[PDB]
Amino acid sequence: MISPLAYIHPEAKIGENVEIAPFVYIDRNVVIGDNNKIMANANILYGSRIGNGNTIFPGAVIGAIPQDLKFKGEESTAEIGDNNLIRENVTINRGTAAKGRTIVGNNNLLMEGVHVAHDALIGNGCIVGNSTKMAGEIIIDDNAIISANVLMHQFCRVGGYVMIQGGCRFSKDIPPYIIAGREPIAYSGINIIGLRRRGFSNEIIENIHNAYRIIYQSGLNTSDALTKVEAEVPASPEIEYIVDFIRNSERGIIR
Amino acid sequence: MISPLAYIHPEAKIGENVEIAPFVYIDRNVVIGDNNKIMANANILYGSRIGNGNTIFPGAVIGAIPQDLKFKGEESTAEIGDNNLIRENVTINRGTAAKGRTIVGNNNLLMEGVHVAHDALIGNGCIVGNSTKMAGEIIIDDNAIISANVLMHQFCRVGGYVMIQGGCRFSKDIPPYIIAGREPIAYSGINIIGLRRRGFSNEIIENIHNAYRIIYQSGLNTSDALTKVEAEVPASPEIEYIVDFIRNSERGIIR
Amino acid sequence: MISPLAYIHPEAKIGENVEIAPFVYIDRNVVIGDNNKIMANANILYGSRIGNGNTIFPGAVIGAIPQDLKFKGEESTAEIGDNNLIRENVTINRGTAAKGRTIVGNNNLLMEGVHVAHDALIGNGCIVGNSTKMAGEIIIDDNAIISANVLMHQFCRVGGYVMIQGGCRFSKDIPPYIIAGREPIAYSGINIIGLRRRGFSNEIIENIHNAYRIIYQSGLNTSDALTKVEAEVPASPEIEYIVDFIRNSERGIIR
Ligand SMILES: [Ca+2]
Repeated sequence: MISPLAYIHPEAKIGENVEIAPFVYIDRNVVIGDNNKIMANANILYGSRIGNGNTIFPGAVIGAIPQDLKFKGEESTAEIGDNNLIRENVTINRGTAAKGRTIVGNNNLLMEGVHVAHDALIGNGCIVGNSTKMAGEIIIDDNAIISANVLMHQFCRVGGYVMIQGGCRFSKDIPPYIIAGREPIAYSGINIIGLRRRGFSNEIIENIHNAYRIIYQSGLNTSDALTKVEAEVPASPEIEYIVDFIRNSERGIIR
Repeated sequence: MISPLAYIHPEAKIGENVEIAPFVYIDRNVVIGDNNKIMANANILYGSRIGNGNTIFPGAVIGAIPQDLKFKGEESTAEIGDNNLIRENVTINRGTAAKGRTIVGNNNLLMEGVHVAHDALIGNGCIVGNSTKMAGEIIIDDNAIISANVLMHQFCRVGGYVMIQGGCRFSKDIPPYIIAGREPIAYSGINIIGLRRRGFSNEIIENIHNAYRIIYQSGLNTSDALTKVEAEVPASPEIEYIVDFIRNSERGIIR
Repeated sequence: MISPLAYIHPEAKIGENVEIAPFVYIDRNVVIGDNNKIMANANILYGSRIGNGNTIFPGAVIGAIPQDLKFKGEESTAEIGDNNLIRENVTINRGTAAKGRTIVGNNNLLMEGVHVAHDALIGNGCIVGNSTKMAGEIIIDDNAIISANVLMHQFCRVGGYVMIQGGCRFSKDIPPYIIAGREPIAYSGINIIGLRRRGFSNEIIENIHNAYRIIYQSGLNTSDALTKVEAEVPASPEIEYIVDFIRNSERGIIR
């Protein structure tokens, strides 16, 4: 199960039923949980923390030092949860003093060449397409779908159930449930496909749609739009999430 | 020739005059032909089928399972033909039940970081630039030139002798002999450079140009344009290929 | 310090205090200087020349043959200077007969997946973001900052102290001190942040700004603009660099 042609530092903590292929390099100050599969030529570096049930494909590199030139050798981690699919040449750098922990949650698919920068936060249930780049200290909420070659600027946040189209770039926040596409990036309606596929009622889908008509298509400023959403759209946790997300947006939201 | 620092599963079938560098990982249920060069730290996984005369550069990964979450562990292959140049960190995933075979033909250059998704089909004589992403079940016809960072949506088809400019993205078919560029992507004239370089007569080049003036610049709908091309452009296999390609286009063609 | 699980050709020349991790592959006709750190699964190929004080991250490939099909097996090199940070899966191909040497200077950061094509030239003090692609025979002057997923066409040149925004592409030269952004790419003002951060006087910053108002915003052709800059902007090495760079631009400059 553990190949003798892997290099595993004697201090690495490794759980049960872990398969490690040849030419895997595992450093000290590494924690790996149970039921993991680490394929050939993958690299698990100082500071990595890996949960249970993951598969790490060839050439992935977890835990390399930040690409941030503000990094000065401080202790930090790079972490993934459970049941993730970490594809070929995915990079997850460890954190900086700005936070200290780069964290990926559970049940994500990070397609080949995806980059997760220092102090970034990915939730659960996300799909991130080929060679998408998540810059420093970003946040991705649960259940987001991001296509390939997307550029997510530092400190941005993506809401749940968003679909971001391939090749888009953005430096504002993306509120929950929407499609974001075009250049420059833009609100492009609701992720009806994703929501239907996940079992949301047609009624809740229509409410979400109506909230975003108010927000984007009624000529109102943000405050007034959110007031009107609160007054006129049948309330539900989905609608409150839209409102709270926008109302507290650190960067502002995309157009 | 075969390095003792490679890992090669005893069941892998390997042809003659095959050079295998250190830290290459070759699985079972692999077929490799004659006269291949597999460089250091490359990965040839379960289900790979490799022809003759190829060079596989460091960090390439052939045969990993689909990135498609519809994959359920079905048997499939990832295949390349003869005389290809498979550059650094190129990924060619094996197929899904949708087809079962990811296939690359002969005499292609796949530049570093290029991704070939499950069930994709590449023909012969193609050049695909750095980190271009070919999504599920795409088709690339012979002799195409695709630049870097191109995003080719699932189920699309690219015709022969096209040049696609760097950074473009598309979700319709690209008909043969054209330049496709800009954002949003657009017909941008004929690949005169490529056609001249390959020895096409000036007369045939002019006919191709005239067919596309009819198709794109005459205000006609697709049917009427193709009717007029058939009536007015001196017929040749090139012109019939343009017509047939558009007439049977599954997605429609780009603007 | 030198891992026994590395492969190092007996002819490779390796300096003092060099750390080499497991699964590193080092060819013959390689020169490596002092105080280098080469991490796991990196590849240093025939023709590489490495200076002092660098760190080469996992999966980087230095010295592979050109991706140029005009290459016919001629001797060439791939070179880096001192104190560079060469991140995961960075590719630096060796040269062709067009020049013969791919050269990277000192004190650069090349973020993961960056490609440096045959005969390219990078100076000193540059930062090049994730998966940026530098095509054949490009030139990057000192102190440039290039974001992620940038596409730099063959034979282009980037001036010092430029900031190029993420996802941009260009096939003309970028003159010194500017921000280049949008699609299509465009002059987007001065890199005031970068210049201030590096200690340039407010007065010199204002002069640079005034030269570019003349160049881009006064309706003058290139010659007349440069004449007026020479006549009206207080002269300094910065202003002479702007003028000389544009005046001798091989491709023309971006809009
Ligand atoms: Ca790699």
